[PDB]
Amino acid sequence: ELVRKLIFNPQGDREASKRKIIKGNPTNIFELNEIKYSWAFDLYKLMGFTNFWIPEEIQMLEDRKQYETVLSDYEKRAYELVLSFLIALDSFQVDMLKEFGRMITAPEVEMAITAQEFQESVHAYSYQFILESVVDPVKADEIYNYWREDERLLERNKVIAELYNEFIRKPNEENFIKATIGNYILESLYFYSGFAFFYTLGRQGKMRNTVQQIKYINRDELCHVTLFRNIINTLRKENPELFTPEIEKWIVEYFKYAVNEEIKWGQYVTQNQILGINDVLIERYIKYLGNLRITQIGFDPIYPEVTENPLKWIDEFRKI
Amino acid sequence: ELVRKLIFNPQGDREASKRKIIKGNPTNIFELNEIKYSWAFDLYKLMGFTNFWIPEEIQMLEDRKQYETVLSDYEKRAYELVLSFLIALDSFQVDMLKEFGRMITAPEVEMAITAQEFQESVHAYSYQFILESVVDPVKADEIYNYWREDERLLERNKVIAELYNEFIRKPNEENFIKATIGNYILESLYFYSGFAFFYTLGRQGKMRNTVQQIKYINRDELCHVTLFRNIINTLRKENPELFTPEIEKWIVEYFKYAVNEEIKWGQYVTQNQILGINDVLIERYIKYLGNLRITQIGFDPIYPEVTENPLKWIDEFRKI
Ligand SMILES: [Fe+3]
Ligand SMILES: [Fe+3]
Repeated sequence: ELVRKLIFNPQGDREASKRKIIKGNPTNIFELNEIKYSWAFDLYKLMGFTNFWIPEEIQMLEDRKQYETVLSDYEKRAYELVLSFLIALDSFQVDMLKEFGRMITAPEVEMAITAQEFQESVHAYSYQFILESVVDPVKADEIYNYWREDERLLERNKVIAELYNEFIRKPNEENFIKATIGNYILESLYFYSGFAFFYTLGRQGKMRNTVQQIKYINRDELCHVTLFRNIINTLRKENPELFTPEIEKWIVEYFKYAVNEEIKWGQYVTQNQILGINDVLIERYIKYLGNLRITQIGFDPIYPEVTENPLKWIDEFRKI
Repeated sequence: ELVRKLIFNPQGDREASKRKIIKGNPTNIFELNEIKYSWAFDLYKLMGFTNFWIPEEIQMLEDRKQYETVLSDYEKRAYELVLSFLIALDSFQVDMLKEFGRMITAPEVEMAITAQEFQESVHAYSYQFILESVVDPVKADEIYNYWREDERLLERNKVIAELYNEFIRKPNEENFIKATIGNYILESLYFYSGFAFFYTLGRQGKMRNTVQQIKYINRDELCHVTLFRNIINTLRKENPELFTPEIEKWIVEYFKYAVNEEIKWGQYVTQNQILGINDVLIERYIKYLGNLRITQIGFDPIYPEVTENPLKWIDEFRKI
């Protein structure tokens, strides 16, 4: 079991050089005059100060009209499904990041995760503002609760939980790597059917207010992916005993599964009824994301057939 | 034992009205369209958006000079002791607030605590910036590590930990109320010898840069005290079985002890060698704070002899 560190360890190492992501021997004073993990402190500053944003300073005068009239029945169904799921995801994230933060022994990394946890809270605030602004009170509740109706949404949610619940029940080193990899996958993939969709509506001038909110959320998710990419790669070097062949295998499995499921969710939401998104065009996106993120944490591409981002336009569109 | 909630509960209550601070039955989706605890959501917005601040946007060109020359040997000793302790406190806070947040079943309250945890991270950043700006690299390390030299500081730290460690080891309902009350006390009292001191130097135009940083930190601590005052009072109404006479007694004890110790720390730091602070004038401050905060959580004044703030000038000086 990963023994959760005492609030203060007077027998703790003074040398910042002796810090470890996990299983270190810190004082648990945030001795930030010496930083071992420069990327953790930089990412704290970027998430906490540089990229700071206020969801209510984004004006939402247009979208309530476009929803009521201009949007098709299929476009409203998607909007509902995507926002319901992203509300689920960010909710799981604010809660699970408290688990990671309390197990990590490097103060600069703990700081980066506190900043991440806060950004996840701002997202929860952004979605509440989107629904308060765009739709009516009953519809807003319905969207928050759309897992209660839709089995493909409910199962999406129970699945993401299960992997996080393994670590909470059995807080061992194996279930920590799993939970960490799951966090990276959730941040890597599970936002991007949703992001691609909203950026599609925005390409033809639909829900450009919601899309503004999304650009800010998506800027945050890149930093989060960047934070956990560094954490996984640093855990490789510092704890190679934990990356057994059984784990190295399991990582490739879940990543392939996750790419598969995100694609299908992308298809169940759109269904070729959205002017810009094809059931095929979803694949080449999620497949390119999978390769990008799994190779970035030191693996072989899991879909070598794909070696090009189909939606390259996004990278310029998403920008602020 | 307070069973830490699963990541997702499909058997969770839909009705925001059924939420509890602890031992509720939530879905753990942040259903923020309905808010039971209006004060929690307001405080989130105030801490997260309204009161947002960047420590590095405060200029620190003056204090490095005033430290090197203008400051007495006693004034430098105090500066060192106070900052070392506040670094300890805010470090304990970022870590312990992850414990509270993961045990609380009301999403709006969990949100407020995430915002609090983030503000605690910004304080850790502020102190690192103060020491990077004001003093030299060896002195900066020495101040971070001044518990290693000074037994009155080391014991101050081990004591605050012990009460938080009780709950982490034995996460039962009794040790939760204790930890919660300890958090309120730490936020109520333990900052204010430090704040009074810095605001004293600032009254005679000493370390006005450090004092700017402190005003922002102190604005945050008022919201934190306000957040946990509401949490304790809501816990009284919702869980009166937990406020046994044994607990109601223990609360009055620790609060009197805490007022006593903060006063002494105030005296060990200053020692009547600081132009504005008397060993007596410390008492009437901490005694007035004690009464203010313990009555605000529904108790009888613990020092009826005192019924006036000696340093009323602070309330206008601390303002931004
Ligand atoms: Fe995220
Ligand atoms: Fe605080």
